[PDB]
Amino acid sequence: ADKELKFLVVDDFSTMRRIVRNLLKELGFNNVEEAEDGVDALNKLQAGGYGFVISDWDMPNMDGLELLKTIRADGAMSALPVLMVTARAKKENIIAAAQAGASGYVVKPFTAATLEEKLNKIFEKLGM
Ligand code: BEF
Ligand SMILES: [Mn+2]
Repeated sequence: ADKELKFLVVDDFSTMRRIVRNLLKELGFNNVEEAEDGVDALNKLQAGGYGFVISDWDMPNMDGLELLKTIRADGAMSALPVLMVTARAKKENIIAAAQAGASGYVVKPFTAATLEEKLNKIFEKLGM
């Protein structure tokens, strides 16, 4: 049943969505959907059933910081985990995402090992 947790993987670079979804599959999570920007992601989220978001930052139409802030401000999903996975590596970028409620932060390019470590840190708090 834990492995039924529903992920939304958001990035305008489809190669990154593949990498993240495939790591999830190796960890036993197959209930995974994708979105290419924050608008498409928010539309999927508002439809219900999600339990974890993994999101890029720079994307057209709505970026990942805007998405994160929207999620955190929406009482229907305000505690949804949101893992930032972004090429933006400056301390001030990390601080901004953190202050906005990010559950974790991974810099691209990444190893699957790093990504797993960050996911586990959050799972640990989900009691998984
Ligand atoms: F475009 Be992302 F923030 F790497
Ligand atoms: Mn991007």
